[PDB]
Amino acid sequence: LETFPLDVLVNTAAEDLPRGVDPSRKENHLSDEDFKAVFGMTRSAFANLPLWKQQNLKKEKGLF
Repeated sequence: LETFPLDVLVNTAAEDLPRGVDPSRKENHLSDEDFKAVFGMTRSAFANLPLWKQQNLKKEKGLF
């Protein structure tokens, strides 16, 4: 999937989001480096958290 800078994923109006970003899974469109910086765990570990917890973590981070 296409990747975009963290600031773009956090600070873009819904209508303006790049077509290649799943708005419900913005974390999948972060580079591996940005994912590591933002979440501090592997992508698999994050995916193993309950969906509601993934969402809650993302809300504070501007990625919900």
